[PDB]
Amino acid sequence: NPTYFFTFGDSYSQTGFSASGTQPSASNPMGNPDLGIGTTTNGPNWIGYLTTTENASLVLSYNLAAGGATIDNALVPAYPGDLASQFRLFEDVYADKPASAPWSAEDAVFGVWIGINDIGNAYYSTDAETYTPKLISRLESLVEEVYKNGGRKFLFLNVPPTSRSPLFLEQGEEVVKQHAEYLSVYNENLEGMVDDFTKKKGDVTTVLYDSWSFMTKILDDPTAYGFPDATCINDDGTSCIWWNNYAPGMKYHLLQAEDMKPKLRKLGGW
Repeated sequence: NPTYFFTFGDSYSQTGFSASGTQPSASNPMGNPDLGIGTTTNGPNWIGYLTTTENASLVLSYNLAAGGATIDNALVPAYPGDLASQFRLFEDVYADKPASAPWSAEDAVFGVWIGINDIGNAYYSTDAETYTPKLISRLESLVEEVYKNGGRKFLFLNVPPTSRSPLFLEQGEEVVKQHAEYLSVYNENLEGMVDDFTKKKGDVTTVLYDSWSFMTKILDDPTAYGFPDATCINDDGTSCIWWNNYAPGMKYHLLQAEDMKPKLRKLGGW
């Protein structure tokens, strides 16, 4: 009795899963590639950990996240594999509940972690109060596609403090500040949308995971989590918070997955 975990997002979530590669099964929950390959962490990322380490029951991972993704290239563009295109791949391959992935409302969880790149590309050129509602509205319309397919259990991660990634720190404290203020407005509107959606539908189970506060705790007191500082980069994924200048390593991702577990109990696989 598996949980079908369909995930959507950007480089913080990518694993290199192909819809034509080996598909998930009880013996191989990630499908492809091997657990620990294809990430920006030097090992498993939060999805790998949630599926194989923090799981309370069988979780099958269909990870449609793509590197550098924004929500919709008609708003803030970046790469072909925007969130809209990930939802289109879902519609093309999995939405009709094929025998390979015979999901139902009671056992499918749809996880979305998006916004890092929308904010990173638009924080200095747009007005957060009027522009982030347009991004959030497009996210909501994509979620509504999955709802119309019969999805009822949803996990949303808010945007973590990428303002404090080396990539932004090196741009100056006033740039960190401008980015952070924009991001805070985005995350507030994300919470408002998830709350409104949950109340309006009435038959969904939703989790909004506050990755921002969790990562911020670690950035504020890194040595309490086994990190020497909050700024170093190391591609071993464990010596520093940061695997490269913009994405955190596998140690961070495991700490986050462990923090997430209790909050995901209501979703069915944890």
